[PDB]
Amino acid sequence: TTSQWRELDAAHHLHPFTDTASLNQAGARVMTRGEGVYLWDSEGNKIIDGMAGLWCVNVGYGRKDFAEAARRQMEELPFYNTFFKTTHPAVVELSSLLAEVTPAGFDRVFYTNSGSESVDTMIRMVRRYWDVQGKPEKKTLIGRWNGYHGSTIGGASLGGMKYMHEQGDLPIPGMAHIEQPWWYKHGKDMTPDEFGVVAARWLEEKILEIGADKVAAFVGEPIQGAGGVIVPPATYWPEIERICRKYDVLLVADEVICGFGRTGEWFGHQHFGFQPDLFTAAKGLSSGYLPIGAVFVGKRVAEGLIAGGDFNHGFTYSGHPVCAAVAHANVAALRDEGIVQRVKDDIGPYMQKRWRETFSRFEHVDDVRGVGMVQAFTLVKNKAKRELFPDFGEIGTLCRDIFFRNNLIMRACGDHIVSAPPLVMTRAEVDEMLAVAERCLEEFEQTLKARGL
Amino acid sequence: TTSQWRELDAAHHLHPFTDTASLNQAGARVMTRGEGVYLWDSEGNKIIDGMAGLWCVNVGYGRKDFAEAARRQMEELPFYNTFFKTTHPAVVELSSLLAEVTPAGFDRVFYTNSGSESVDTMIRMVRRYWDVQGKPEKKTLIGRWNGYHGSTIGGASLGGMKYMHEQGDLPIPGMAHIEQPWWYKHGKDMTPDEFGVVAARWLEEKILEIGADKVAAFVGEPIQGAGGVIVPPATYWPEIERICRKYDVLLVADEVICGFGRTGEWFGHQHFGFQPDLFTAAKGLSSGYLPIGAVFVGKRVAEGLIAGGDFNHGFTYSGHPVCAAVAHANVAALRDEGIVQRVKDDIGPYMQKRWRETFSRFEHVDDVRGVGMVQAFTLVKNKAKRELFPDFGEIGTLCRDIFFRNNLIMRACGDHIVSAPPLVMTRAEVDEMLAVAERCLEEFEQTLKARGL
Ligand SMILES: Cc1ncc(COP(=O)(O)O)c(CN)c1O
Ligand SMILES: Cc1ncc(COP(=O)(O)O)c(CN)c1O
Repeated sequence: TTSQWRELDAAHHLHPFTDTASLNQAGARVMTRGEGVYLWDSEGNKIIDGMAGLWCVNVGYGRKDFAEAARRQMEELPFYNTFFKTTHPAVVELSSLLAEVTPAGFDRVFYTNSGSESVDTMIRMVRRYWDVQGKPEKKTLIGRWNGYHGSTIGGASLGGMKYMHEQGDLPIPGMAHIEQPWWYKHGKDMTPDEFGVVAARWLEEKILEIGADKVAAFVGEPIQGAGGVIVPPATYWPEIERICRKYDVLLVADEVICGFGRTGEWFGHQHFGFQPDLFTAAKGLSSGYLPIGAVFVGKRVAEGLIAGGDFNHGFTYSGHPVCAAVAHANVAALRDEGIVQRVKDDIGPYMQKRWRETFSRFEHVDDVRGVGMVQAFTLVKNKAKRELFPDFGEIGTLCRDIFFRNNLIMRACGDHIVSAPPLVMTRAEVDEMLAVAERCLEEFEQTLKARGL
Repeated sequence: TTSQWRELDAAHHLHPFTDTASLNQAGARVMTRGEGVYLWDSEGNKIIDGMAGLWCVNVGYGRKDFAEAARRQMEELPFYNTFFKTTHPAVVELSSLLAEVTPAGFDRVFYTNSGSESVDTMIRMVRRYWDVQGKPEKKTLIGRWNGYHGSTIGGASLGGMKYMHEQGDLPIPGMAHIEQPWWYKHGKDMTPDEFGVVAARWLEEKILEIGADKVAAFVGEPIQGAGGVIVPPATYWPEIERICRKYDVLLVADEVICGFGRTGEWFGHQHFGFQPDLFTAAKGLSSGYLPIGAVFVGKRVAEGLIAGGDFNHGFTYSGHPVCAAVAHANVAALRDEGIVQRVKDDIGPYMQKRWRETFSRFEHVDDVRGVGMVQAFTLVKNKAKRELFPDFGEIGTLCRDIFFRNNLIMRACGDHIVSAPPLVMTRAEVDEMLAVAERCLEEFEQTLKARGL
């Protein structure tokens, strides 16, 4: 029963990013089944999954073909390691397919179990690369305040969430942070395009404050996900790239979210028009059907790692055959069923138009934004004056609770509301989701006013 | 073909703990199928897997029931996150079953994708614990030289492999290391039991040097795996535990290898008779059939973490439903099919007797050792003098290459040779494996002499 599952969960399970005592007193929501864009819970609610699991179930729920690929691989060879001068066909075939869907010059992939492990891999690869170049001082990686790069000690350090830094005595050494390109807060009297150049040049100013000979890499999500779908101006990434090339700093895209079609390009960096030296992946790589991540290593960094002999790094389940077989089915479906192309040409433009049509009218909604199948808005105290609520996050929590009670999953990141539904969502699904979201915002506005805004 | 698979692997795949240029020149061995204790490669060789994948395929290859459990869960609900005050039946049922097979006082489990992530989780938990206790200086974790705790930045820093420290600028702060309890090298004129007390007192020396008020935890593998199946004396772990309790230091077992039956007990700390405050797991948790790890949190540390409110840590695939369903089937089989009990009562004692009967006679083999279904020996230049070969690892590589050419997988850790076969191996299989190993060592002794070493 719901009761028994909640009691066992409270007794035995510690959840990610959770206040355990609060969750155990409230009761966990038990999700039992998924099909297309929908979920069911243990109380029989049918739920619109406007978050695709956690930005990751890109082909939607219910792929029986993926379950068959897993079953077949698991019966033949459930596991073999890639440590003993050994490989297996599933990881070879996935590596070959991944070279076809990635840009030219990304031939070589290193596998992990998660986006967090891909980020730690990338940190060790970047530092190893500069050692092989004979630059042992070039070790600092620069991230952003409100960037998210996972939950390993490495990834939490590179990320810019102070609430994670405060648990574990982070960041570790050789990590620095610049402000995020959040125009609504930091744009002063500028247009987004003017601001994009200013926000990019924060990187150059930080490189010069530290010393360029000490800086290994700049790492960024093309769009900041957990930070609230912070979509940088069009001028931002070309300027970041120019600054990285000027100082001989590696450029790293964290594609764990934007990867595998979320923007309508295969990768977020293709949408924003920059060319990273390496990029990190997970999530959409297998649509979340099994845990797998990757680091895609460009030609320059690959040659440096190869010139360095032993790379003393990796995970038991790196290249796991069952995970590789499911990822292969998933990437083959994204390409061969035209799912990525449909985001670029059809459902992305429709979602973006309908999202702006739906939210733009609300008194306490501003900065309506998105690309492809990631979109967001911010809850604001005064739209005219672009004033935010104090205690950023309290009002976002009120709004997300209304969504959840109405069987719609959209997440609050502070007072940002975000959505990243399965890429296969139909136009009709998009309209159904926006109709429920619109009713939830009307209730939100009524509640604000009733309670004294 | 073998040729086509090797060419694609060389072009596209970066392997864990590998010299890529050397592997791509040699050609990777392509493993295609597994059954019981055996593997087949792309050239049709049948191979005895004396390493159970990578110390992890505890129930052996060919569990069609596990593939069915994976298929069924993947069709129903392939993924849902445990972040949104959400849970799902598979992770609840696994959490309940794990409380039944773990010692009393380990009710609460935190899920990861890997042993490395479990170690990073444990480091952030132990630091968070001491913050909640109001001891914010108590942050240093102590490990051992030649200890292995994974390949995240955190796990590589806590581990004691200098060849990992040198790639990534590790260890991170708040990490210290003591010498390993390796009697053959460090025991001088002591008995093993005398040496166990001296080697444990190295921990006391390190605590007093740092200051107990700055030390959060001591972390150790019950038996050092990747370091070469370093089996400590019987006096070691009781003395470690006495020292940790004296100085108010948490005691952490890394059970990633010893866990899930490898010693004949469910966990290595039960064999060696110490009670850790937390322990890390992966590998045998799912017999490697899908990626999953865990941190088992004892009552005292669990209460501290719960009293701390939000724990700002976790992974997208934490508690992954498909991985949890397979882990559940695996743990149920270990208990209900009597597999762990059989290691303790039957196959463990048989292996340990036959291992000692097989190797003890060879002129350049010494320190023949093991417990349950993990066993090892050291290749030595002169047994009388306990003189090791120079360039520790070169002679182990020669010996491992003979095994691999004879379709037997045993791993070299420097000049240690180690074995950890599936726990379901039959007595007959054990004799088959030992007969091949014996012939390989005869060849090894002939090759040593032929080459003047
Ligand atoms: C941009 C980014 N990078 C890294 C990670 C970490 O991935 P994982 O949770 O699979 O460890 C995430 C997870 N949301 C992410 O969004
Ligand atoms: C004791 C120990 N701890 C942690 C790890 C890391 O586990 P993983 O490779 O699954 O990240 C290993 C891996 N062999 C290990 O042997």
